[PDB]
Amino acid sequence: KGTKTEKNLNEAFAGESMARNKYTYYASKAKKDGYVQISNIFEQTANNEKEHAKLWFKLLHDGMPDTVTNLKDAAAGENFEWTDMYARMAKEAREEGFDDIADTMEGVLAIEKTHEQRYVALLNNIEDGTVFEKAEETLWECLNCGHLHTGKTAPEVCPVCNHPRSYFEVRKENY
Amino acid sequence: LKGTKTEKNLNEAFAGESMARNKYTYYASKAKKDGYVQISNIFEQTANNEKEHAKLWFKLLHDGMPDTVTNLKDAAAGENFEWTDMYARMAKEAREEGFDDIADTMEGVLAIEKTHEQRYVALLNNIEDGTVFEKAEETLWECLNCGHLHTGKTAPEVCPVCNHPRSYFEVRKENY
Amino acid sequence: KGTKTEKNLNEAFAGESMARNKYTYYASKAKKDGYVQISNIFEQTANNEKEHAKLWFKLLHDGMPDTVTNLKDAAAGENFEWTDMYARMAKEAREEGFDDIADTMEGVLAIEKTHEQRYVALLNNIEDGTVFEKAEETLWECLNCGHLHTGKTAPEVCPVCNHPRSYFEVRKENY
Amino acid sequence: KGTKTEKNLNEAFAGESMARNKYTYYASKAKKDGYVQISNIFEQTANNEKEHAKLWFKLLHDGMPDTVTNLKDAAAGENFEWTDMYARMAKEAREEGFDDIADTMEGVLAIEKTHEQRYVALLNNIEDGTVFEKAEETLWECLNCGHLHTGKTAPEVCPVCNHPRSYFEVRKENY
Ligand SMILES: [Fe+3]
Ligand SMILES: [Fe+3]
Ligand SMILES: [Fe+3]
Ligand SMILES: [Fe+3]
Ligand SMILES: [Fe+3]
Ligand SMILES: [Fe+3]
Ligand SMILES: [Fe+3]
Ligand SMILES: [Fe+3]
Ligand SMILES: [Fe+3]
Ligand SMILES: [Fe+3]
Ligand SMILES: [Fe+3]
Ligand SMILES: [Fe+3]
Ligand SMILES: [O]
Ligand SMILES: [O]
Ligand SMILES: [O]
Repeated sequence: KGTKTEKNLNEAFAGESMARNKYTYYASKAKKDGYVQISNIFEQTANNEKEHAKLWFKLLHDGMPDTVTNLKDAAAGENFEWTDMYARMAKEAREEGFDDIADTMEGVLAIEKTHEQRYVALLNNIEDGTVFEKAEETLWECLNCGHLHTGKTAPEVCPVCNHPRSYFEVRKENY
Repeated sequence: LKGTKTEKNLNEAFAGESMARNKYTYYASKAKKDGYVQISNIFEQTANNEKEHAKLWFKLLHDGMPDTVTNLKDAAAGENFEWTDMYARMAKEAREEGFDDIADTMEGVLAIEKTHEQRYVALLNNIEDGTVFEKAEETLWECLNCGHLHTGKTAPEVCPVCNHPRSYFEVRKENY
Repeated sequence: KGTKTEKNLNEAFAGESMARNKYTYYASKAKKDGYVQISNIFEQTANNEKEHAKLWFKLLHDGMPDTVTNLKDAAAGENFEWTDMYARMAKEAREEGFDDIADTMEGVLAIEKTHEQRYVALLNNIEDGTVFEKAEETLWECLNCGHLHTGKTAPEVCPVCNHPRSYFEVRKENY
Repeated sequence: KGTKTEKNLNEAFAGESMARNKYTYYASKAKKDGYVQISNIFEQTANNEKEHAKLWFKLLHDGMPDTVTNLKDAAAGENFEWTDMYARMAKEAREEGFDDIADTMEGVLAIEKTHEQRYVALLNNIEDGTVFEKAEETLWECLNCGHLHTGKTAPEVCPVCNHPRSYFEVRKENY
């Protein structure tokens, strides 16, 4: 929009998200310190700030975009994390003596790249129509009840809990 | 540490990562409504990952995790800056440009942050005065774990029902 | 009304509910024992048993009754708890020298008594029509964004987050 | 053992477990019906019932057993579900003409089978010492921060967020 409110909403979206994080950590510390009600108040306040940022976020994007656009924005944001920000952050820390901090910025840098690879893989499934369909028969699992359906395609409706198509994912047994 | 560009950078990555946590929460929400439960769970999974990344930079800027007595003080000052300065400037900045409803929302949020500080200073007052688990007045206490009710000036040392300590006791009110 | 399936359905709801409680304690014990993945497996299994019990519950109740019917049912089973079951269970524990746990059963008995009073008070609020209306000017709180409103009635729509009247409650400030 | 209190606590574990599931369903319906606070109060009461049933559970089981016993007890429970419990109701519902809900009991029966052999797979990982240590080069994921580590054994402490091995699991990428 090129308007001062546009930059204000960006500054308002930040900080409001920083307040959410700060109050989530304070809730965990207050519980360890022996204050359960204070912990709940920190977390109810953390949820209040979560909803304030949603107002500014929905104004900067004219509502809430669809999952295809959301995956495209997240993949571009995570790519910026490990190619620009966390990279440049590590060099400036090493030029000042913060070796240890620089090594931490790079372990987090390696994680954001795995976030983009995951995000691009999910976006490719929507564009290729392979979200609920495989080129070879697989094992599907229902996130609602756990019903297993072997098939080249996912069921339209789960035959147990009657939940729709969205609740089916490729079952993994990583143990 | 302080005065360096690393602080600028250490403070910056705290943002963005905190900003990424909310997007992925909104993105996870929009995913269920679009018909993608796994993509919803993956978005939320990534959000909590970014939640812990920001904790690393937050503890570096605060020399670890401060105690609760300081946490309530910093939270009170953080919300004080919100309603006396931050959201007050954008209220008039948005009104002098035509967005009357955007400033009205910012003014409504400004009043909410004011109640956030008043709530925080009252909780910090209860710790510094020693009135978090004891009143000079006979009050009705409730155990947040099991629901045991206890009448008296002091909260029970241990809940006699579920054997939970004094922390799970708050001052009970019924608001309906 | 008198089929073995009705008992089977009634009995299946009990067993699935016990397993949901069993796996929530197992998840906490595993997370303390040093197994986050095993703790996570215990958690989603309990959610599966929660959905299995939901299938049998909706059959015995012919769908899902509304909140007014659910409140009358919640207050009924709660009255049966502290006037019949836990009272009979306590006197039988004392007849076997189990005085330590008979005091616990009576401690839980008093809690279920308070839960009945909470449930009747809410149902009375729906009947008389004082959920979002009060005879005095009260202070309303938006459970989504935190907006505070003064007056006899809650706002039809929150003027901050634009959420309906359903998110409003009397502010307690219990500290 | 052999006393009426054994049967009473075991009847108290049920019902208390059934009330938590009932109040969980009532909370979801209350939010749809337009009563967020009532939905919160239903949810708050459901957590109270969970801790009441926890008291009766730890009395019957003499405290909280180890994860080894918890996996053995849980696997022995799901086997009962599909070899005896649901196997009986499935044929009892068909003799009375309830074919619509007999297919659901058979579908749930197959799920409890997968629950059993998934529990024994975790148990075998503890008995063989193969929870965090594999004879093959595996890819591990930190369930707290998302750090990836390829290795035969999980990293004693995560080198990014400094969390213990508990938060480490085998990564399977089911998409
Ligand atoms: Fe805010
Ligand atoms: Fe990121
Ligand atoms: Fe299902
Ligand atoms: Fe990150
Ligand atoms: Fe704030
Ligand atoms: Fe208690
Ligand atoms: Fe089940
Ligand atoms: Fe009860
Ligand atoms: Fe609101
Ligand atoms: Fe109870
Ligand atoms: Fe089961
Ligand atoms: Fe980690
Ligand atoms: O905030
Ligand atoms: O179950
Ligand atoms: O109960």
